[PDB]
Amino acid sequence: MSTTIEKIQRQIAENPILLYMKGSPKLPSCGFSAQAVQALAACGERFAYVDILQNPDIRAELPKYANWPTFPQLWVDGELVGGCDIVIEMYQRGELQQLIKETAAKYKSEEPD
Amino acid sequence: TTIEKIQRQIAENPILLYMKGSPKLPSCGFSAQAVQALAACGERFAYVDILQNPDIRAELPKYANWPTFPQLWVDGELVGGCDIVIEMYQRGELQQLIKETAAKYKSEEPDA
Amino acid sequence: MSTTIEKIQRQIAENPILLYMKGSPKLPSCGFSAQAVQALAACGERFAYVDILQNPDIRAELPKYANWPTFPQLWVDGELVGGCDIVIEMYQRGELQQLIKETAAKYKSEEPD
Amino acid sequence: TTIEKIQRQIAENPILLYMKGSPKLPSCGFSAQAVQALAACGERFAYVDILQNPDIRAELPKYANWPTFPQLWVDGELVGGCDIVIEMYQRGELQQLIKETAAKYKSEEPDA
Ligand SMILES: N[C@H](CCC(=O)N[C@@H](CS)C(=O)NCC(=O)O)C(=O)O
Ligand SMILES: N[C@H](CCC(=O)N[C@@H](CS)C(=O)NCC(=O)O)C(=O)O
Ligand SMILES: N[C@H](CCC(=O)N[C@@H](CS)C(=O)NCC(=O)O)C(=O)O
Ligand SMILES: N[C@H](CCC(=O)N[C@@H](CS)C(=O)NCC(=O)O)C(=O)O
Ligand code: FES
Ligand code: FES
Ligand code: NA
Ligand code: NA
Repeated sequence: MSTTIEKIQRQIAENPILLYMKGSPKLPSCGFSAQAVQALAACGERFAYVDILQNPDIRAELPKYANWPTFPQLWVDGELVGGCDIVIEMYQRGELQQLIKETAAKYKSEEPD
Repeated sequence: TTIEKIQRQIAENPILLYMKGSPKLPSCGFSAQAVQALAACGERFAYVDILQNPDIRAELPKYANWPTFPQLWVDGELVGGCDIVIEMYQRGELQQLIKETAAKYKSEEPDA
Repeated sequence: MSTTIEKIQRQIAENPILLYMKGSPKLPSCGFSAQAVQALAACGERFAYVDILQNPDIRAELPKYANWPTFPQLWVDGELVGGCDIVIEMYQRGELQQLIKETAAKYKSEEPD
Repeated sequence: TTIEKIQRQIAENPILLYMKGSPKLPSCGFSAQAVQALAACGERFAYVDILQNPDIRAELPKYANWPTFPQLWVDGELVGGCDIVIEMYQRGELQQLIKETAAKYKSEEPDA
């Protein structure tokens, strides 16, 4: 344990669809992060992001915690899906759309109206 | 205009590194490696963090005819990216170019 | 000029569809090269490759000649198309298929039969 | 079997680097950087070129629970990849671990 592992654990436990990336969804800082965020966002459900370029503690500690050396990282329902290559392949096959749709449905409570 | 800004930058800084993040705080390992080799050459240099200058990030690639960052520019010419810079350092070429550039730019006429 | 630039120029002038990559099409040595070769090959036309991991002179000199720091590189009819990201996007849009089909047609002479 | 081979490797080599290419001739800059930091620590080490061992390339990721190369293994444990190794070197931690490992492995009982 470190306080930063504790922080990451909260983020992952509290956000069922979570993308750690370089930059933000509106202004990505790396093509790998841009590609991943485009495919994720196209699934049409709410997602949370962390810009690891503004969070040096997470940038340093997450790779070892995740057993995954790189960014971006998509975590869905507490599990690491993978990085850019994985996320875009899944989108290409239609599988990302299904995972994300079912995840948002599992955690849906209040509805706009 | 963004191109004019870029043109001046290249014109006014004899050793100039476009990179992601800053030398103390790189945002990409390619930019980290390039700045570390350059810094090792012992001469002052200028950098532009292209993540804080979205216009430059967007326009420099086509201006430079070089698609990526970092980019090292010396005496108004593109030297290359991370892989070029680190090989030059290994071969001792970068040290030479950087020494030569800094000394040529500091050189003055005798006083009188 | 160097003798290696001369060699690269011949390769590009003599091979209308040419992929410089890490490893070979049957045994790629890097996911970027694997992805590019898969998309290219799926276009269904003859292509030539150079494994730059067996050609240190080309690995050293091509990036500066190409104005393109990385591998893989797809060259079509003497022009650099780009690397992995470009080639797969083009395949995704159907544009790679058309470029490659028209290129093979332009250079076709003898036919099997 | 490929896993048994891997298990022995890790068991029999206290400082072990799985990489692309060899230390004199890396096939990837990530592998080049890791070997250069490791070599700088002053101790002998072993490497496996995973581009000449397709079975290891394929199987080690799931065995290691670490998807990529290079991978540095020390005293039977995974230290990490390129980014971990180069940061450890910068902080002086890698030097310590590598010195400690080599000395512990060379240590002998008094003669008698
Ligand atoms: N193959 C990609 C590559 C991702 C990647 O290479 N990320 C690098 C460059 S942005 C990285 O996160 N390095 C660690 C760091 O900069 O902290 C993927 O599937 O996600
Ligand atoms: N092969 C390296 C790597 C540099 C690189 O691949 N940069 C990429 C990723 S940081 C890039 O700038 N892409 C354009 C962009 O992100 O704006 C070199 O020699 O410079
Ligand atoms: N974004 C990719 C990246 C290609 C890439 O990063 N290639 C690197 C790693 S294989 C490279 O060729 N480095 C120069 C070298 O190893 O000689 C593309 O579109 O092609
Ligand atoms: N972020 C680096 C880079 C290492 C890396 O991204 N390796 C990739 C490209 S060489 C890889 O081994 N992919 C699996 C494979 O090619 O077998 C690290 O910390 O180790
Ligand atoms: S910021 Fe340079 S490769 Fe991602
Ligand atoms: S061989 Fe390592 S990124 Fe291509
Ligand atoms: Na981007
Ligand atoms: Na591959």
